[PDB]
Amino acid sequence: GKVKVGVDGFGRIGRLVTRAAFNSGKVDIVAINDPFIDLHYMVYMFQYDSTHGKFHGTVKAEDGKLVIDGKAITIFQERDPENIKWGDAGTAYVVESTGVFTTMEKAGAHLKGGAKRIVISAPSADAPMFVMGVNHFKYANSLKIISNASCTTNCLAPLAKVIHDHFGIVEGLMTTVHAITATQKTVDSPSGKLWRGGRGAAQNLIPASTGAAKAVGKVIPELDGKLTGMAFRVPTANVSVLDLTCRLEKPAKYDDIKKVVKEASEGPLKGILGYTEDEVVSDDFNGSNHSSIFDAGAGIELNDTFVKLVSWYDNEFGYSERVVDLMAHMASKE
Amino acid sequence: GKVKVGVDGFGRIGRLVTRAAFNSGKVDIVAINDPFIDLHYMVYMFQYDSTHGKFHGTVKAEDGKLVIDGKAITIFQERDPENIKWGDAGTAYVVESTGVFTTMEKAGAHLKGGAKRIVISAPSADAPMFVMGVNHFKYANSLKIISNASCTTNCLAPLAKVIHDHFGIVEGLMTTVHAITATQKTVDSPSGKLWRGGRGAAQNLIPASTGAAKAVGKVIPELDGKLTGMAFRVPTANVSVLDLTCRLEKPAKYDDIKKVVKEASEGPLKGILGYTEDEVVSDDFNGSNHSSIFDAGAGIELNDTFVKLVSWYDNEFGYSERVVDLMAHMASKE
Amino acid sequence: GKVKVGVDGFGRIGRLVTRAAFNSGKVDIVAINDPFIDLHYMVYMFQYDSTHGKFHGTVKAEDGKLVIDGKAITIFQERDPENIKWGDAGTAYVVESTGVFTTMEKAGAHLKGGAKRIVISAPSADAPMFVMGVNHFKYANSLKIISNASCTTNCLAPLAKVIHDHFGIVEGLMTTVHAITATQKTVDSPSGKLWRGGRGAAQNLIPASTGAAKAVGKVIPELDGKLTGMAFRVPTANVSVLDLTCRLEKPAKYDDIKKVVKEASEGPLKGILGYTEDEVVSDDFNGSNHSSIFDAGAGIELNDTFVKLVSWYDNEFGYSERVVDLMAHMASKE
Amino acid sequence: GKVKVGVDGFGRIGRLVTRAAFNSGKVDIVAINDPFIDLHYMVYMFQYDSTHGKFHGTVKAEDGKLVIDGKAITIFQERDPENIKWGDAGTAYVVESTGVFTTMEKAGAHLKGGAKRIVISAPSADAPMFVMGVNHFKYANSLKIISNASCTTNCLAPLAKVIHDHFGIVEGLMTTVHAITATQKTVDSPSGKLWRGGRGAAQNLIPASTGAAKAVGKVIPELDGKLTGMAFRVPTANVSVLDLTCRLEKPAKYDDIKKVVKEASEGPLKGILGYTEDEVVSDDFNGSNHSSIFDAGAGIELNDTFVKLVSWYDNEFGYSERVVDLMAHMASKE
Ligand SMILES: NC(=O)c1ccc[n+]([C@@H]2O[C@H](COP(=O)([O-])OP(=O)(O)OC[C@H]3O[C@@H](n4cnc5c(N)ncnc54)[C@@H](O)[C@@H]3O)[C@@H](O)[C@H]2O)c1
Ligand SMILES: NC(=O)c1ccc[n+]([C@@H]2O[C@H](COP(=O)([O-])OP(=O)(O)OC[C@H]3O[C@@H](n4cnc5c(N)ncnc54)[C@@H](O)[C@@H]3O)[C@@H](O)[C@H]2O)c1
Ligand SMILES: NC(=O)c1ccc[n+]([C@@H]2O[C@H](COP(=O)([O-])OP(=O)(O)OC[C@H]3O[C@@H](n4cnc5c(N)ncnc54)[C@H](O)[C@@H]3O)[C@@H](O)[C@H]2O)c1
Ligand SMILES: NC(=O)c1ccc[n+]([C@@H]2O[C@H](COP(=O)([O-])OP(=O)(O)OC[C@H]3O[C@@H](n4cnc5c(N)ncnc54)[C@H](O)[C@@H]3O)[C@@H](O)[C@H]2O)c1
Repeated sequence: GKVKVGVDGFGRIGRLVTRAAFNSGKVDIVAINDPFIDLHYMVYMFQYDSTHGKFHGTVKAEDGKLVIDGKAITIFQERDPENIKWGDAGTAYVVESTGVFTTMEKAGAHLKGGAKRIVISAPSADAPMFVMGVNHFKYANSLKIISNASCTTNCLAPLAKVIHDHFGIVEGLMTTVHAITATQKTVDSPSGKLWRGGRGAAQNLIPASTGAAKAVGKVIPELDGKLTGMAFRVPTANVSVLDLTCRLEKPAKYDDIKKVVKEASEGPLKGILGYTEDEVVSDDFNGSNHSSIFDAGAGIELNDTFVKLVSWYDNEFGYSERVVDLMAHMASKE
Repeated sequence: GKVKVGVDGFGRIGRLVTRAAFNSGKVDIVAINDPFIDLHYMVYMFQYDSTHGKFHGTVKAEDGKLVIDGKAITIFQERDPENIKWGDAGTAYVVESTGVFTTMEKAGAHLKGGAKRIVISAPSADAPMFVMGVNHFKYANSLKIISNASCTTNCLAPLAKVIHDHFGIVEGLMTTVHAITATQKTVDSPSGKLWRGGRGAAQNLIPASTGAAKAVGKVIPELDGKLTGMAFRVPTANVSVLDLTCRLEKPAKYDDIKKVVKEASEGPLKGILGYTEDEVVSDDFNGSNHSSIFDAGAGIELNDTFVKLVSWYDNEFGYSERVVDLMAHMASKE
Repeated sequence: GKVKVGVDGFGRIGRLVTRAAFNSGKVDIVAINDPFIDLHYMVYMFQYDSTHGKFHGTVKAEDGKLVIDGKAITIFQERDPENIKWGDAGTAYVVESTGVFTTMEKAGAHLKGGAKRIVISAPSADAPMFVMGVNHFKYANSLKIISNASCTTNCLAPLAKVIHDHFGIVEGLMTTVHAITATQKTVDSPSGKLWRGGRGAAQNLIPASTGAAKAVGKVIPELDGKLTGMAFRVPTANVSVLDLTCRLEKPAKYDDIKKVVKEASEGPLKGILGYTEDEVVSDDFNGSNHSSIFDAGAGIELNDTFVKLVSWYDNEFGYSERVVDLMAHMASKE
Repeated sequence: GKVKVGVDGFGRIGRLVTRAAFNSGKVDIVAINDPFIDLHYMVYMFQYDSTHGKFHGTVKAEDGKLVIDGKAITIFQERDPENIKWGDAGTAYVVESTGVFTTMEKAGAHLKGGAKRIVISAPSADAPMFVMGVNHFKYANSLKIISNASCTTNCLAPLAKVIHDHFGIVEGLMTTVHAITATQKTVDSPSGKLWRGGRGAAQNLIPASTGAAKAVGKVIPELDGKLTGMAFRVPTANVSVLDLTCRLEKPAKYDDIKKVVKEASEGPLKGILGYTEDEVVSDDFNGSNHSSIFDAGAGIELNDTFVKLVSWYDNEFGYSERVVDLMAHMASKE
């Protein structure tokens, strides 16, 4: 036990959030809303992930539900959340994956079955948006639902504080070379919405859009017009890195940026960031037990004004860990 | 023009049937039935294949349909063949990619949609089953609907006729080191029927089921119990190889066995079999313009009655080429 | 500490054997013979492997050598082992990777610098050959050097005992779909010796030779003429599986083979084998903390006489763990 | 026949120079200098490329050399150009793949081997450096030896001329999401110079260094400080894309910028640049028959003086094509 959660979308994102909430936070029991994965599937699926290792403990199928390490967890069939329950297990704060659901209307929708406060894994046009890094006093009890900015978007945000607070930034752009997602396809094919030209996998270096800015601004207003993005998603299954290029107000040294985040990561942020003088460590990370991580070295080049800077990801997980990070910030706090 | 065709499932298997029907045969004029793949997609989609290259000549859409090298082709979305026109064009010979649509029951359905005869890109429970390799007088007018053995099942039938009739064969088992399917997934996940793990993609060498057994049986009655098999799906997008092991009646010498197919390959078969003393060409094939292709060398080792032998695929395509080769022969008779 | 080892070829195979000897056995201190990896490189390299995770502990660069978890380890430059020392550290029993070195002449050669008994990672034409599985009383003090059959070859051997001891086997062949090796190349290229047509990586399903038999017979004489092989190495970096097909003396049931190894793995072997009724678990393993592992289910089909059977690998590691397995069998025993 | 050529490093870069020199130019007759790649390999090796397809026409070896479409070609092994003949054939224009052989010092050496002028497939410390894009009157007889900018460095030079001269540009940084190299490794390992991790292949999105800076500088003096960059090597075998970010003098509109290259691309450049409104074609290119190719759409976003822009590669080949295009122009003058 701990807090008091339920989850929507036993899948990738769901599993760590189910996975983590338990071992990192723990924070209380729960329940599982998973139409299209059954009693049993949850045992395997959750437990065995090719990208992070297997589970451990004992994830088993006992009475009406699953016993993840004994702490009695349930599976809820329904497709259409209002539809399911959630009231049973008393699952006051729930997180959702899914795809579709995102927006006050819908996430806001859950509560009919039970819910209280809902945290979502992904942005939304419509609705309160956060992250670990900047969130501060922003989260207000007054608030009923909350989102955790995207992979991209949450890891960007940490760099922002340290760097725009200390050296200016005026006009900055980025790209992220990313790990494959749910949505990237085998062989060839149709797609859908933003195309994401769904014509790869294994085979091509796939250029793509993201709202690095939107997101990054919402989180640090200041920034919030002075930033935008795109990405090329490559075949890597787990982990990704972010490239930031900047033009800045106060003069920098490369030596300088590096130690700003070094001293600054040292104290407030701790949880998201890093600073690995370390030396090209490629892609390791993959649930390193960090959120956004930057390093010195990488593709840095300096000059007064313009500079180039790279931070990183470990999407999937890092991510799922700043969600539970915030599930306790919002539960304590409201 | 040529025969007179229509097609189910503009996709992977679809594009070639269309692609080749045209280049290889032409077999006239046609039409396209594809819910989810709209007017324009068909131009890009068909045109562009990560796997085989891109198309060429031109693939544009003018009035109401697409112009395939001018050959006025059409697009019908229709979700459920019954529902789709089909007399429209006057295409008595349509071929079903699809997935689900197996069996006389539904294949026959289209017929009421419009249709006449239909070839199916994939095996079937109940219903006539053929392949070019073995096909022979088998095919006769009584016939209105038909199928061309599986990717893999069409490939083994060839090796067999040349092997069984010339050498004996008592008990033979198989494995197919296969290329990726439609059904193979990125990350890890739910799945379905026959299971298949929906558990990998780029990471695992996936264990799997196949029906070479029943399949080759039909195709060549005699065989038809003296066989069964399984396969392992690997990251490999296009092309796969087949492993057959046998125990034969009349003794062989690997020199002799490889011999058989050579002199035999030259004569009745040609468009099916191969024979490359050449020297383990890894996996090029991939639109080689071959059905199944064997070679001497490979993983060949001998002893009077025991021997292992190995063939190949060029699946996707090779297949795509025998449909047409089947469409060809089919029309002819009737 | 523990036994008293040194190692030749800090690389893949070397690292687990350096890695394992320490955490599994521990068995004493050591020293490292690595021309073409320096003081420092050993810290990273060893510690960080993309295929198994990172190290832990603290692998650091202190006085004249490396301190792996404090237990004082050294690095020895020289290329030509007679050439190096080995006498320093008193490294009585050493294991070698390398490539080249294999044969009594050469491995036998070491001793000039120091050495006593040498264990090698890989077969040899010339010389005592073992494995964990069959080795028994065979290892005789009388013996100065010993080898641990190949990836392939060591995992085969476990299946052999259980299955030929209990049900006959007369005429049996196999293939193994394997993980990439050191020797498999990026893009295109020359090669060398057995070609292994060194024209792939990522890109093709590469057919190959192995001496499944030779090896398997040396280990269980009996077998030793009645078995041979080939393999197709695929893009998977870590782990591989073995396919065995058999014709047998006593009648089997599939149900039966399975429980023979089940009860038999239960008691003597324990260390190598498994029997996972478990259900397609693809490729997980990857240092599962097992050597050869078989399962029921997989690609099994039955009939009296002929049968098909699949066991597995986790090369790299499993392997490196039956080496230390035997380093203690040969040290205790001689 | 055509010009009159010879070549260093039958490999990757080698085969195309030879491949294309023939198809594209021909530029006559020739000879091959390749220690490790014997008489016959050259037939298979050249002929067969995993990456581009296979060759065609015919690639056989008759008397003393190889018959390239009949065009009597030769094979010289020679380890050290000095050592290799070269007047033999009478090939005053030889082109160096190689690796190490950079610089006037050695390139000049061959000359004593036999030679006259030599083009080098790769940058160089000291020595004339060119590329087609910018090349112009730059090239003049004084010249005996020359180089064609890097895979990546040849690709940016084009974007620049069209961008710098038409729009301003103050400060610009870059990243290249690159395809795999010769130097990229399978498993993990030693490595070398510039480091590069020799740490991955199929598993990691590798951080890396490049000299677009110096490189594009030379090629277009003006630029030549207002640039520098780094790249990330990914599993992707052939083709890569380039990311350039700039701050310009005269304001742009993304509509306007993309505009420039269009009207400009049509006219002076043609064989270098591109312009595909077309729509993120992921990575097909791969022997598209293009040098560097840009497009509108991609990861394009605008603001008066700040803008990010993106080009492409077709490295391997595209390159292979400008050598010849360079060999072409080179011979001409002299
Ligand atoms: N996956 C990544 O790499 C990454 C990184 C950061 C953020 N994200 C975000 O996290 C979200 C979760 O996606 P994922 O990749 O973890 O999922 P996934 O595809 O692996 O599994 C999601 C499953 O949940 C089910 N789902 C949700 N509610 C359902 C209902 N009632 N009926 C039917 N289906 C329902 C599924 O749709 C789906 O099969 C994404 O939409 C995105 O917003 C992804
Ligand atoms: N790697 C696998 O997948 C697998 C599985 C089972 C068995 N094996 C066996 O294990 C052996 C070890 O190869 P690996 O893949 O672990 O190595 P690796 O390529 O990763 O590293 C080996 C390094 O050791 C050095 N080496 C050995 N002695 C040296 C000396 N004095 N001078 C120069 N170089 C020397 C290297 O040559 C080489 O760079 C193989 O040859 C094979 O017999 C491999
Ligand atoms: N994929 C391979 O590598 C491979 C190789 C050889 C043979 N095959 C064979 O090809 C068949 C499938 O072709 P594919 O793999 O290219 O599939 P695909 O996904 O590329 O195309 C088929 C798709 O078309 C659509 N469809 C068409 N008409 C429809 C309608 N009226 N109603 C509903 N859905 C409709 C669906 O999206 C369906 O999934 C397999 O069953 C098998 O027999 C596959
Ligand atoms: N590999 C890519 O994807 C790529 C793309 C674009 C440009 N490049 C350029 O191509 C160059 C290298 O060509 P490659 O990548 O095809 O290499 P490669 O390995 O395929 O071929 C070069 C090899 O030829 C041999 N060689 C030739 N003559 C020799 C002699 N006399 N003495 C000693 N060794 C000799 C060596 O084995 C050498 O490593 C790079 O330096 C770079 O400038 C590479």
